[PDB]
Amino acid sequence: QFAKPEDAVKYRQSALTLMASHFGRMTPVVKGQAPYDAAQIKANVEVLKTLSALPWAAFGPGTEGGDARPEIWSDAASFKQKQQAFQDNIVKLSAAADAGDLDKLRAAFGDVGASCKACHDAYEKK
Amino acid sequence: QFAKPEDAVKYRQSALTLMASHFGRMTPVVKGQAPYDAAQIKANVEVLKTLSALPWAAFGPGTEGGDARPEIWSDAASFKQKQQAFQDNIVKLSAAADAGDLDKLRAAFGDVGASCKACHDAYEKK
Ligand code: HEC
Ligand code: HEC
Repeated sequence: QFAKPEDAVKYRQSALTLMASHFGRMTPVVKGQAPYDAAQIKANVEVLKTLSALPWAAFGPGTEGGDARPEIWSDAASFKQKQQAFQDNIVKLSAAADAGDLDKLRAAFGDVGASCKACHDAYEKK
Repeated sequence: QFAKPEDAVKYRQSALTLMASHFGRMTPVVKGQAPYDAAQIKANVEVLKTLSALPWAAFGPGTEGGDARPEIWSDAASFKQKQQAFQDNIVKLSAAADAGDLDKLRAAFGDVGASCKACHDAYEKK
């Protein structure tokens, strides 16, 4: 869906920005600094689930650029392992949200955050 | 969810960028230049539906900036009419996609596009 590589870059950056806001806005809730409304969090995690699937297809062949380390295309299977582990971690977060359990949410949120950081450390340029 | 107004601006711009890619990538299909796969379009419209709901809450009080004309906050009810007409037009697009009908999709796509342009002309800075 991208006319030029720059268009894929701008898409993925926007998806990651949004996806990120939907993750990070839950931090006060997971810390107990804001109240826990199970329905509010369930709805937000549903948005995060949809967003979380979007970036990867905008790292297609020929889409090099932004802060994407070149190692993303040359090691495709591995990049794919990091992405699929992250979304599996998002499935767990959904399960915790859908069940309405703050303890399970906290644990699942932590796991997701670790997956974000793992991909960051390997595949995002300094 | 925004620490500073600039954070709301960056969110809404990213949401509009994404939302826009998901709309515009269907243009070749609606024109017949690309093939029509009903399931592909149904799935894409579902993503568009989710995205289409996201920008508006990032035009909250105190979030002035970007290319948002000042007229967005001083005329709140009206801004709201433009937003709600656009999402009603997105409901119709979903119905056309979910039914699997290229003629209804084309008409509904046109209606959505007109709603984008209407808000643009009134509320987006040159
Ligand atoms: C690899 C499988 C990733 C996972 C999982 C997550 N992110 Fe990431 N992110 C990744 C790359 C390769 C990049 C660079 C993209 C580019 O082309 O520039 C990024 C970037 C971000 C950004 C910055 C986006 C921008 O506006 O330029 C943010 C805010 C970000 N990533 C956040 C983030 C979060 C919160 C994640 C888990 C919820 C996460 N990312 C996962 C690669 C990967
Ligand atoms: C008002 C109810 C709007 C509707 C409906 C749509 N858009 Fe719009 N858009 C609107 C504003 C006020 C702005 C400016 C936001 C800012 O603070 O800068 C925009 C901006 C865009 C952009 C640019 C985003 C960027 O990266 O800076 C795009 C690509 C865009 N809008 C596209 C678009 C499409 C395709 C729409 C219908 C599917 C649509 N917008 C509707 C206001 C409104």
